[PDB]
Amino acid sequence: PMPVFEDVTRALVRELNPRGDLTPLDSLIDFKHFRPFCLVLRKRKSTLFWGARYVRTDYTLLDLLEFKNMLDVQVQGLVEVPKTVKVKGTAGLSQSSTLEVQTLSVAPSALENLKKERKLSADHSFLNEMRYHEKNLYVVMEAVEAKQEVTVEQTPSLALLGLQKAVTIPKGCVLAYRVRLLRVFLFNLWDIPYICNDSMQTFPKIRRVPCSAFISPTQHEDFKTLKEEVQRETQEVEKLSPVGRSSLLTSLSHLLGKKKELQDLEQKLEGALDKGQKVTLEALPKDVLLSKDAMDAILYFLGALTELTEEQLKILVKSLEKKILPVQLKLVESTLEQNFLQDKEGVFPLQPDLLSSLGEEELTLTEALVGLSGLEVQRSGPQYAWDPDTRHNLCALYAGLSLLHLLSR
Repeated sequence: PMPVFEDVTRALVRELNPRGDLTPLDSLIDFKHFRPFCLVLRKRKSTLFWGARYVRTDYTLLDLLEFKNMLDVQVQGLVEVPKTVKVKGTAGLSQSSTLEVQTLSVAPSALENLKKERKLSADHSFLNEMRYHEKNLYVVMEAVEAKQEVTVEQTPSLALLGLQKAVTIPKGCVLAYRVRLLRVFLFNLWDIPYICNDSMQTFPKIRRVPCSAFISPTQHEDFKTLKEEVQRETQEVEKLSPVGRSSLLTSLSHLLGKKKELQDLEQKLEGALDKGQKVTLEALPKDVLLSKDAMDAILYFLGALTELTEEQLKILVKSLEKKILPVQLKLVESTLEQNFLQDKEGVFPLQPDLLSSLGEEELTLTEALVGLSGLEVQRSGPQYAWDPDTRHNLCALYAGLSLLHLLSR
């Protein structure tokens, strides 16, 4: 996950496809696997409000059957980068606030023709595994790409606390992509429905017949939604014993100070739940037994916490110790709700009561914490500045706080 790249692509998606299903790419390390015809899987416990939504596979649609000539290219002109990001490479010694992008899309006729000419392989190992596990397969039908190579980069309290980037986007780099669900039927017939449904699945339910002599198998992106999502996962975690919550909080407490081990727990947990094996993880409380829904909620929140910087995580530990999580959570939630759909930057008065209970150190911790998620607070007013293009960072923080609050209540 690259901070500046994710900022650019999320802003880009907001501009190009407002209230649409266009997926912003959170990192460019593997952008080639989000080109048209590529197959991707839904990321477990993923969310619209931050992070990746799909993950790569080693295969394209074409790999499953028994490039350029099948793609349409349309230049799409300019998109603006976040106000904190500067673009170099296309304006001389100076800079620019815009990127030139173009879209590559599967040709309609190519898809119809493929459906006419080719069945899915019956011998493909990957396809058979996905089918057995009934995993949904998605095909990239459209990708937004950088027209030319550019470089982009980002532009008090941390000093007091005694605590505390640029990226080259290659020509043709995938910035955003649109998927559609693959559907598979009898005899390896298939299609890719234009209007994708949420009740839809890639594979039919295939069961072995009970009491048989035979073994053959046969046939919204608003604040309210975020609040409800976080609420569901916290509902999951809340079902532990107070002692259980305490134990988990201890483990997590250990991990927040070390981001790499946090990311390690996240990835190992993700692999465990996804592959479906047994979950024998050190970093989790060995005195509490974790139901799968619980581990999934934990995975969700780990996803939120890993969006935050290392300093933010340390600050979370300190804030836990100072017992100021309720206040921070209140500030974040109130600002998020009040400004969620605001498309432009703004300066606003802050409710004085929101900060009035905090001593010097507590206030400085809070200012740094929310400041690092793009929420600039000025204490003299008090005022705050809203930056829409860092909303995802604030969302993560919200989620992150929501868990920690619950565990320390």
